[PDB]
Amino acid sequence: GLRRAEQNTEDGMSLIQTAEGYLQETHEIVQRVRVLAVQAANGIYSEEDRQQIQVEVSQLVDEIDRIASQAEFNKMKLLTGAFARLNPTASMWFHIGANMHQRERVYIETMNT
Amino acid sequence: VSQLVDEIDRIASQAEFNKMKLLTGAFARLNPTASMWFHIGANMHQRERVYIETMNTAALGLRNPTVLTFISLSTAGKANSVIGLCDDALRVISKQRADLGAYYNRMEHAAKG
Repeated sequence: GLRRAEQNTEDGMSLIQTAEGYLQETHEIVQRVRVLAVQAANGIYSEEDRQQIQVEVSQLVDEIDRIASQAEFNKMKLLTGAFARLNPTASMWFHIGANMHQRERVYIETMNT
Repeated sequence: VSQLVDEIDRIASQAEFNKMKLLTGAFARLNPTASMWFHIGANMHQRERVYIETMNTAALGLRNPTVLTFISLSTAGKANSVIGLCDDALRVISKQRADLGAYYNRMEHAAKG
């Protein structure tokens, strides 16, 4: 059980390590919107140019949604809000012990736009 | 101008990727003859669609979509009128390249996660 408890603990971290890997791509997108918002906020552009800026954001706005819906570890949805705290549709418990209740619970909030 | 306009038409009809035309209007949104989806997931419905508008002299407004007459600079008065159309035409190409690059960044991020 302790040998079993150890093997689960690595698997628990692998799930945790992956969701943070998906959040890495999400964070780089939001900054890219942020810098484009600075250029878009300058006063020397017209409606046409800022619309071209809005073109790239809408592609990026959807790409954040794509990561949120398609983020999976072992066929499990992670960033869609299942493992949240307020209204959870599932509970994630990592069993790091050799006995009945030797487990700890994990929370992941919604990560869509 | 005829030599220039002719080359624009040769561009759209001969622009190919993997023996598939792109600029002809095959993958547009309104009335497409085909849809372009990129498979970017580990599951079935993890895919995204690409829209490429038509980019010939007809779709740019520099050619009549019905009679197929293109712009003429033979008269000074008409030249002042072609200027407004080139403003109209370049906005569409600028709109489309901003479209593709928005997708291009979307894919470049997608590979990272």
